[PDB]
Amino acid sequence: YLNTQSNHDKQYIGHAGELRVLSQRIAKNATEAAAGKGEAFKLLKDARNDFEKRWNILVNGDESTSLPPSPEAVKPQMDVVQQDWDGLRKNADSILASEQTVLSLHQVASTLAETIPQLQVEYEEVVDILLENGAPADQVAVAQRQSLLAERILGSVNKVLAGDENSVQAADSFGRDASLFGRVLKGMQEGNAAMSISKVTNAEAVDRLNEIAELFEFVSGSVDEILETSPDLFQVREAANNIFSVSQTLLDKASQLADGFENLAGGR
Repeated sequence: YLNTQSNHDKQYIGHAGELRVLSQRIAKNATEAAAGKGEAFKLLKDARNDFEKRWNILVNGDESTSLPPSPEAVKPQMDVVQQDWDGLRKNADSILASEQTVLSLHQVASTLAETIPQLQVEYEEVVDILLENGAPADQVAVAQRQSLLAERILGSVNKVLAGDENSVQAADSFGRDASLFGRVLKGMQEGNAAMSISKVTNAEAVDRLNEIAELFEFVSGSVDEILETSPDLFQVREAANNIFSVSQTLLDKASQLADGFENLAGGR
């Protein structure tokens, strides 16, 4: 393709041009990766490394084409592209470094979005059971509240995935609501005097409380990873947001570097 006879100017201008393209591509994949899109991690890594390869050619030369370091005329343009690139790269490395956390958290949320509605369904079965078999009104009302509390646990999940200002308290809410839910479940199964929950004894209801309790194993099992690692989700969302802003200024400094090169290639 290119070699030692290849024109030096077109190399400076093409590399600088391609940094414009690569800055958009780093920004698009940084934001999609922060949103859990697993494929975007590879594309982010590749565009980040493409940029680094081209930037190093502009700074130190390309040995394989005997392209020298860039002229000192464009040194001020280079110097300012370098500050933005340093920022772009550090943030994108922060995102790439959290790939497993981000993808594991989204896996947990994906299955939670299936099992929690199933909890809701079986508790409203339990509501119908206790109601229509004349079971005591206090068991009915607890089951009704258990149903709505499962919905509130689910609602905390997306708020965690946002990775915004509120996501870490959404994750505290998830865990507290899940604690109350598990305690009220055991209280319906075994009785709980401290909280005034009567042991349910309708056998059909008891059947569906045991299925509920088995589904709930995954919700309660997910509480630790949500608490521990949801701050990561905020960090990578912040890094992607930084990426976008540095991306836009780098787009402009890169167009000026390209313009400086094209000027030298015409005397100006």
